[PDB]
Amino acid sequence: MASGMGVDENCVARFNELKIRKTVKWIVFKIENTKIVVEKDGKGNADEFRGALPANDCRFGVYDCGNKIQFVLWCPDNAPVKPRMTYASSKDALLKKLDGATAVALEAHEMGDLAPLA
Repeated sequence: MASGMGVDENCVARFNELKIRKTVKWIVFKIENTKIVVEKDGKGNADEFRGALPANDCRFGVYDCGNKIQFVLWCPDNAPVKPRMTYASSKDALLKKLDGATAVALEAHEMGDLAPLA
C-alpha cells in the first residue's frame, strides 16, 4: 500500500483493453492491499465510467486518448485515508505499468467530476 506495489496480470488487461479497441474501453483498475486488479472493462464510455465509479471508494480508469492515457480518480468521502494514501505511493506502479500515461492525470473528489460525464 506504498511503493513497490503488486503488478498483477490485470494491470495489463487495462492497457490491452484500450489498445485492442483504441476507441474507448473505459477500464477501471482498483489497486488492493499490495496488488493490482481490474473491476470494469468492456467498452462503455464516460456513460458507464460516471455511473460505475463508486463514491465510497477511489478508482482509476484508463482511456486511449490517441497519444497519451489520461487517467483520473476521485477521492472517497467515506474514507480517503485509505486510497488517498495508498493510491498516493501506489500511483507509481500504475503510472509505470500504463503506456505513455503522462502526468496529465487528475485527482479530485467532487460530484461535478462525473456531472458532465464527457
